[PDB]
Amino acid sequence: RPTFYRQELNKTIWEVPERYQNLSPVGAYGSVCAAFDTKTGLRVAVKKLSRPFQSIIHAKRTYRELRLLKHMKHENVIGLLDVFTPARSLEEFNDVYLVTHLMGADLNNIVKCQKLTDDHVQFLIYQILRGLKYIHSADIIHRDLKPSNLAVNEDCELKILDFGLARWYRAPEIMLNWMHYNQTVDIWSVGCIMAELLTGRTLFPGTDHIDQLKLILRLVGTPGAELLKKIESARNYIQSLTQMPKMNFANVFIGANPLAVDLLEKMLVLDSDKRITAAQALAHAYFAQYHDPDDEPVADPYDQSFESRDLLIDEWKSLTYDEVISFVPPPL
Ligand SMILES: O=C(NCCN1CCOCC1)c1ccc2c(c1)C(=O)c1ccc(Nc3cc(NC(=O)c4cccs4)c(F)cc3F)cc1CC2
Repeated sequence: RPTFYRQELNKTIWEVPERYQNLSPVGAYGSVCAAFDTKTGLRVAVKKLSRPFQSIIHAKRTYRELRLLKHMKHENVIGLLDVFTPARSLEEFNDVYLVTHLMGADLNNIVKCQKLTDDHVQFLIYQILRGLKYIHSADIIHRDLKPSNLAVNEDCELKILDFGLARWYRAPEIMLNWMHYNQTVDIWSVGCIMAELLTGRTLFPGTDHIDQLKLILRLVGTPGAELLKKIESARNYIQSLTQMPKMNFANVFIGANPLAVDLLEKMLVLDSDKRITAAQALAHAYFAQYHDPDDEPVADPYDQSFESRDLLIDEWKSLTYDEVISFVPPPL
């Protein structure tokens, strides 16, 4: 059992093994510190979960997070190097820390509001879709996919952060509080991101809920009256926006690769029943230089029966504890 040390960073106490040195904040469900692991010689990210067992929602989410990370192994999914707690025993177990490879940037820090070239975008969105294909094939959704959830390293290798745990990138169906969501809620988010990297600008930077909905409804293809039927007097305020003469969608992305523009139109569709999926997006002509089906895996079957249990904080806590105790680091 390692020796721990305490310190206060950004008004929160970090208690970590001595192997982790030079804790330095880098900005959910936790705060993250960059650090240097003296035992492996790797630069690392350490995530401190915020109040992991101080509500049922948190307890179950903490367990979900540990389960997901011990199950997934994928290039575009963050890989758990260590998980630890200061606690000497179960009755003492109140904090969880997860260690991964430091990536060193999120996607906002790469796109400092400048257009990216087409190859740079293909590679970035390719990897996001590859990651989603894997994640989706485990019956898991991100639900809040945005640039701050995408870690990117100096070689442009990308990792999807914080998937499976749960406004500019959010599918409209979600902000309309539909109940029946499918996995394409994340493809909507992909379109928003993708668009943003092509133009330098956020596609729908709404300052509030109504603005956001209007910026979307007026730019994006208007559905058939059928779909405005699947929805109070919101139908009227919505119908009033969607009935108005539109601008050509592709004209927003003038000069972009026309295959890029075509894939966007398949992604930014309101009718989630007609949004392209991850797997289909990967087979778009846009990704011809990158697509390889022998290297776009699906996930191992993943036991999520815990999702339909309803337990108390201490039960969720015990099960997480067993997962911390039995964690085995990857070799290297
Ligand atoms: O190195 C960075 N520096 C920022 C600024 N520096 C400040 C110090 O001085 C120099 C400049 C930096 C800036 C931004 C980011 C990272 C690093 C990063 O590698 C990084 C790494 C990991 C991470 N989250 C994280 C998620 C998870 N978990 C998950 O993603 C998942 C949970 C469930 C399913 S996936 C985890 F276990 C451990 C984690 F650390 C979050 C980030 C945040 C993005």
